[PDB]
Amino acid sequence: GSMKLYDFEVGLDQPFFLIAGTCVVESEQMTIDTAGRLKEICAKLNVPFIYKSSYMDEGLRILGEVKRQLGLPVLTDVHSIDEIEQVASVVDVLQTPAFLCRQTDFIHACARSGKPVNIKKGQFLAPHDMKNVIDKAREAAREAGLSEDRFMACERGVSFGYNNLVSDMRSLAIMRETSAPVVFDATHSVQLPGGQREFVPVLARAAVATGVAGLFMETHPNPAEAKSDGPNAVPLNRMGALLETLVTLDQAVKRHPFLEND
Amino acid sequence: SMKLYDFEVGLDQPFFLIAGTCVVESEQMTIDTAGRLKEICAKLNVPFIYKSSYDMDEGLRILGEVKRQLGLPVLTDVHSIDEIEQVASVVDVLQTPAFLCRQTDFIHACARSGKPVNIKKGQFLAPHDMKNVIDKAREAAREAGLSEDRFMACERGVSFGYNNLVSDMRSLAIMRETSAPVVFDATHSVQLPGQREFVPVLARAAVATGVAGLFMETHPNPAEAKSDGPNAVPLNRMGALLETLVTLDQAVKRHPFLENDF
Amino acid sequence: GSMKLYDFEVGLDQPFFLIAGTCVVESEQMTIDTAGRLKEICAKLNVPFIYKSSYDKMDEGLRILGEVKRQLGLPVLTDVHSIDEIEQVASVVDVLQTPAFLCRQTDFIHACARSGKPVNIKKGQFLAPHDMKNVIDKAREAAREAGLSEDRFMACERGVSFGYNNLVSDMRSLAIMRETSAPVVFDATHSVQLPGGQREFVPVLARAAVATGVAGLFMETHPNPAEAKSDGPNAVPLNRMGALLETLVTLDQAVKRHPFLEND
Amino acid sequence: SMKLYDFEVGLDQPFFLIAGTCVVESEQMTIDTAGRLKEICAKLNVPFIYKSSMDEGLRILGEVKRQLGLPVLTDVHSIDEIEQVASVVDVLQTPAFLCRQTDFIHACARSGKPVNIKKGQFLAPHDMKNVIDKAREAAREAGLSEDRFMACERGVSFGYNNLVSDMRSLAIMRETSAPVVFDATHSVQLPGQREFVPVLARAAVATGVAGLFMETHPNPAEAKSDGPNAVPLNRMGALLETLVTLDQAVKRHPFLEND
Repeated sequence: GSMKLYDFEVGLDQPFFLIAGTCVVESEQMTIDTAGRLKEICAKLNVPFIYKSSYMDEGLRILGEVKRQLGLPVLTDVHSIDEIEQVASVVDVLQTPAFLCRQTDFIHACARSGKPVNIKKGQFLAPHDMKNVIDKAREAAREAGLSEDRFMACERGVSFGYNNLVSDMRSLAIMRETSAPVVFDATHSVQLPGGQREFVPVLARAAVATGVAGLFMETHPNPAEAKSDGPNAVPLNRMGALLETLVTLDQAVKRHPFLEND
Repeated sequence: SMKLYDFEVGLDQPFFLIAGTCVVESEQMTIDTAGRLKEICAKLNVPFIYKSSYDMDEGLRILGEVKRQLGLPVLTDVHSIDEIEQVASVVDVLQTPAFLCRQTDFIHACARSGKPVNIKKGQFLAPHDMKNVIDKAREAAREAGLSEDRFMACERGVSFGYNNLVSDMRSLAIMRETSAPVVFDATHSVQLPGQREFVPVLARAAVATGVAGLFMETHPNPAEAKSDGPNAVPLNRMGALLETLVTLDQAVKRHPFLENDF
Repeated sequence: GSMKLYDFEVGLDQPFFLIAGTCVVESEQMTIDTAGRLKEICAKLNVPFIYKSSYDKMDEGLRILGEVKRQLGLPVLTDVHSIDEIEQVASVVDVLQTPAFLCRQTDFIHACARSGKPVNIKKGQFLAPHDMKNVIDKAREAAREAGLSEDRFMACERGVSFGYNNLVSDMRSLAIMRETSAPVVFDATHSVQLPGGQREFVPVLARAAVATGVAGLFMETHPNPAEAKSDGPNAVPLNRMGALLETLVTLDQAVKRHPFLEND
Repeated sequence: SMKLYDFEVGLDQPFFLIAGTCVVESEQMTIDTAGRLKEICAKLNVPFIYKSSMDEGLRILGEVKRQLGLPVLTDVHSIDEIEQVASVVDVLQTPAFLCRQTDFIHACARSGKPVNIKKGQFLAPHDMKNVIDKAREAAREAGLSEDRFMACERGVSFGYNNLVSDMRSLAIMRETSAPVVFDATHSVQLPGQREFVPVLARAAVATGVAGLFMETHPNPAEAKSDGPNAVPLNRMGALLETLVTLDQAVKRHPFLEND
């Protein structure tokens, strides 16, 4: 399942794309500044790039400005059914909170919004459960007269005892049965339910070698203020270096079929 | 940056492979399969340690023939203090069952054996718990007049509910604090306390995370290697898998790991 | 921690109350019969009883619940799944109950909190026990903001994720959630769930939970035990409810006769 | 069901208590504390096995056994200790991590003494049947009776640095046809939790078990909430009175789950 997203193609058989945004809220002008830096970093490496909003009316307006000034596709989380219409009018991709993955009214209202949807897998789900979630979203899309190839399955961690998430790299393989692009959320997969930014690169490298369609990471736009006890965000001035590694990994594992298929 | 016979191993070296079979074969076939593995690894310049399929006196004789005929370093599991002399008198590297990782009498008998030891992390340990295991093992070696840089720390999964292990890639980075080479066991990490499909998945993830070494079992009879069989890569696919893994390992070791700078 | 719940008071210092409903939908007439049978089973043992709707997984379901109330006088609880359902179920039901996975969906929980009805708030299987305090405190602020009293919430244990497709019931949670200052309810039916087939553990966990010390207990019952197999819903056969409840009464009395030692 | 020292133990019997101290005492105060536990348990008719808090430890355990006429239990840690330990004690106990180390479990099996086999924190409850079935094969091949083993729940790993007590395990392990023992002190321990010992004890006894292990703190003056996972000695009577009431309640009639 390799689908169209904005003006590029995404999927397990395509070069990985990045979703990134900031771990702090900036002024309008600085939000554009940071988005522009990310655009340039990704452009030089040829990594397809979707900008994610740092946060409602005002947040959406600024996202609209990012889209218009920088020609970027943008993505935001939607939190309730009542928000969908307003958000989907502005953004190119909706993203659902993990804990709502089985709130069928909500997921289906997103599915019929007219925009593609990055569906986060609840931390209480087994990887096989995503197939049901995607199948029912597709049925909602069909019934609204919309194409079915408009969903991604997003791994964000599974509950591991109390106050911890583990990233089971097996999930990234299993969710290929959804026939939907698999997206790895590196920032939320390290979060204790900040202080874990050291594991963002670790998990990103592991996930990209596992084989995914896309990756989400938050970035810290003020490396001067970016500390190990802060958000689980990669400093902006190190993003280039990490992406170069991830491109090499992505190319390596997609040069030939994954053995586990073969 | 540990010396291990003919080569050096470590996070700062190319990864080494420990591999042996998921089935016991006749003596002649055992030598045959060890030979094939030696050549596969030779063509790719992957340092190779052979693991015994017998882990009794008969199995040690056959392992003796493997070493004499092929010159391979040999690794074996040992299960009790008595097996150490019986074995450490024939093999080059000892390996300890994960469930015995805090059985200090046994781990310290291995530490004083005169052979290097790959010490498996218990499925009930947290990654930070390995430092104390290695530190006490090094103490034992020192008290016996042996050098301290003779231990590896081996990740083999952590318990995840009932009848399931999960491979937390964070552990591979955390155990770097042991100043011991970290080894990833891909075959036992997938096991349900029928999962061969996850062996290449976890090997790629672990190699991209950054390890000193990797353990995988191989199936020597690919005509009879099935999905519901052992958690083993068919011998005829090992070369292709190792080529992927070499590419990933070289890629992540080209520069310092980003997480070091956090 | 005590709380008025219509005709009775509930709390760690009161006799436990039961929430029970069927695990299958029955005809209108068997629905009424079954509700009367449960009423009687509980009446004979003096177990305060709240009837749970079988129709909550519409207007018909609500009509029938209306007949249950009008005919039998039972207080009625229902799961609600969206903000819209709150107003829809208002004329019939007495107690709202929230899906576990919505425990942090603030718009939804605060709508429940403002409904005018008390609410049994299920703890998500992704939460740790200490997390429930903030959930309850948020619900109370919403209640306050709407001119409603704050002593109208209960905290319901329904298990926590344990690897894949498995829930474990950490009895420590039932003690820890006392810090919410709200009655703690144990859901013995969804706590055995394998995210049916686990009905053998419903009495096990109900006994354990009541001996741990709770305000309330939710169990489903099966009205047609002869159809009720080991592979079916996680429900106590209706003809065994009396015997189980007599055991649970005895446990509840034993553990509340004196202070809980963990409080010393 | 089976005979243990002087008495019958099992799901169809009044629960027995295994208890020992959370701190090593002097010989005389070890004796006094075992004495006080003995009296507490006798007043309530609770069958009581004392667990030791190597030569010297076994010497003192032998004095407890003899002077107070108590059965005694201790952990064995290697095959090499078995013969020395079994000549002194009435019940062997195996560390949970060793539950699959079959040469070691089977040596305990042939020892001639009964064995309380701890379920490792890495095992699923169904896994104990194979462990116990093999122990029994080892007993039989040695000419000993097969009804000399107990399955002991001590927690299962729950993420990192935490154990959870799945009360389902206590019912599932009934399939072993061996008495199930609940370890309330080790089931709370983080791989400062004494407040959960009474919680888990009440829960396990209501679930239905043959036996219960708890540590007690013999110096309640020094016994703190940040201290061991141990019930102060002066509160054991009150706790045991509650537990007996629960044990009688759930054993009065068959367990509903037995359908």
